[PDB]
Amino acid sequence: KLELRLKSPVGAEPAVYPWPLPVYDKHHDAAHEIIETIRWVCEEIPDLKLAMEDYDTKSFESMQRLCDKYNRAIDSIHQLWKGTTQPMKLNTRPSTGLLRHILQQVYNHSVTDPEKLNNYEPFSPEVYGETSFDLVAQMIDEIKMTDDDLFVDLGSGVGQVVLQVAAATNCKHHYGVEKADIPAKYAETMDREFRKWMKWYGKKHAEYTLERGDFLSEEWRERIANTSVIFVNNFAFGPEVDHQLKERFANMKEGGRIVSSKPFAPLNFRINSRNLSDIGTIMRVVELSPLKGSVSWTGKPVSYYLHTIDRTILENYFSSLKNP
Ligand SMILES: Nc1ncnc2c1c(Br)cn2[C@@H]1O[C@H](CSCC[C@H](N)C(=O)O)[C@@H](O)[C@H]1O
Repeated sequence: KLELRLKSPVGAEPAVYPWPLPVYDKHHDAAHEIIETIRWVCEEIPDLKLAMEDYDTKSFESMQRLCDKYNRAIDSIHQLWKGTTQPMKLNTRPSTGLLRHILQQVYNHSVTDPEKLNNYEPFSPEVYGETSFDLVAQMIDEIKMTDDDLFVDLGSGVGQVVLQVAAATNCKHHYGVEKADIPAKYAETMDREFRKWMKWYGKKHAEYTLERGDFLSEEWRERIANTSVIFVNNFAFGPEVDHQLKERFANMKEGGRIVSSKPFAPLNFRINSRNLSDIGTIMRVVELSPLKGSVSWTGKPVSYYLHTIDRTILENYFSSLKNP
């Protein structure tokens, strides 16, 4: 059995690839994953980049040559580290660039038949759609979580939002919960592959768990109440599900935040006597800045919304009713 092997820069088990190298979709294949993996390890380690500084992706010999060259360079670096040279700092977070490649790699090794994710009932709250790496990167940059925070993706799909946030932030725990069998099944493999690849690159992530469950269940009422940052792609959920979610958000703590693809209260909410029980009485809503040149299917640019629990809105309304 012909095989390509890439040694780990930190001495984990080598990544092994069968030949012929498989294709993942029209734009991704294992041959270019190998090449980009070498490239990224070269970014992690300058001396390796230096040692690397005629790739026919369809020729075995030629790809084996690339692999052996990387593998020989990894051995020499490992020897440098037994000398006076300081070994790669371990347990750091991956850069944004590396993380994107890791998630791509993890997805392609896990989501073995992507078409199966489109076998949901259409026009139902089970409609599946993936939030892009770039949006999640923006949210990470703009929300700024600390180790006091708990992060939950409600309806986590195959789990890639949770993996990215877990790789990038120091929340005490990250959760995803997903109800449908197909994506939750894939989420099990995403999880294993993410832990494997992260050890392989020698990078740390914060604690996370991917769960099969229904986030409208009784168990999930208290969990939502105690969550400080909720991510929820509720674009296709519909009004009954969003209403139920509103009822659960009303128990969140001051300063709790929800990032969503459809707003849970209007942006122009003015508290008055008719709307006293509406969820807009206890939260600020703002529209996150669109990322430059990102059109949605509607033609307008992709739109996400940040909600912050803030009951001073309601307290101020009540004091107002005492003072003309
Ligand atoms: N009550 C529930 N309990 C659990 N999951 C649920 C629901 C409901 Br209603 C819908 N969903 C799940 O929400 C996911 C929305 S796509 C966003 C994926 C990822 N977050 C992304 O943003 O890329 C889809 O897998 C539905 O099964």
